[PDB]
Amino acid sequence: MENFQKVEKIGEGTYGVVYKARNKLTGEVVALKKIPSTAIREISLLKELNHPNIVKLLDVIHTENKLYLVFEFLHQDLKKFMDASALTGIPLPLIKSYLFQLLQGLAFCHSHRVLHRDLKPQNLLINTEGAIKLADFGLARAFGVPVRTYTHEVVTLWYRAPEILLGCKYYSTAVDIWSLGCIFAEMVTRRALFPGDSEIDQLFRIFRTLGTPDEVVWPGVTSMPDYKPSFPKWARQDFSKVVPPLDEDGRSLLSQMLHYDPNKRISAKAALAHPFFQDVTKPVPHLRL
Ligand SMILES: NC(=O)c1ccc(C(=O)Nc2cc(C3CC3)[nH]n2)cc1
Repeated sequence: MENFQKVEKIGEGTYGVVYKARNKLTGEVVALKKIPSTAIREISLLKELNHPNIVKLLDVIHTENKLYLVFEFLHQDLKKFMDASALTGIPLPLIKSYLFQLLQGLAFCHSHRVLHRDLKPQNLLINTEGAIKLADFGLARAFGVPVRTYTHEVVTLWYRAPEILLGCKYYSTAVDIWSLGCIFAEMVTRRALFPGDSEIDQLFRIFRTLGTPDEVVWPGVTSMPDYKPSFPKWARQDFSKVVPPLDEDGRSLLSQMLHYDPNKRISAKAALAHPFFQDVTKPVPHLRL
């Protein structure tokens, strides 16, 4: 770590602090994340998982019981970009380009059987060129998803798939498609889709919009560990009310990304072929750094 000069603190992650820093040997500006043998091997497998829409893991440094991850640095995250674009909204062509690139990132990781498990706007990073990249891919399998961060901050439930909330222990790549669907809806409407503040509030917000799931829409739901027959039965809402002014192609794609049954939920690869992307382009965002 004597090879890095900290520039500034860029945030507090789930596992530890994130700094912007300079590598003295190469002159490289990086993001430094300050975090057991099983974690070392898993994190080392991530150094190989390279794609233009995945924040590059440059190095893993393990010294004096501390783990440091050295990543490619990007100048802004999607959460801050969405807040900065609150008054006007992010233009639809830019939302579509970001969704398309995020799906490419997911299709790549999922093809290598690597799940993210904790996608959220905070871990989507953007640059001046119009790229968007997924950060922290693979970290949840290495260290777990805790209730609170190292600073006691509450880990957000807003993008959590219903099978995780219902106690499925062996979840699939579909959990990342659900989280990305929630993010897509939030970019369009400028409001979080399901801003739960407890596990039951998160689940009941999903049920109030998509309908309480049953054996018809989700075979096996009633046998899930945390399912309770006493859950209230709410009716499903039309997407036309949920995500206006999203067009019919976008609403149909979103509906497939939010299917209750993870087996029915669209894959990233199939989502890339959706008619919503017929006119996709790569616009340049308005970024003042
Ligand atoms: N708006 C701003 O000043 C702003 C917001 C976010 C960032 C940011 O998190 N950057 C990062 C993080 C990373 C890898 C995952 C560790 N690479 N790059 C930097 C600057």
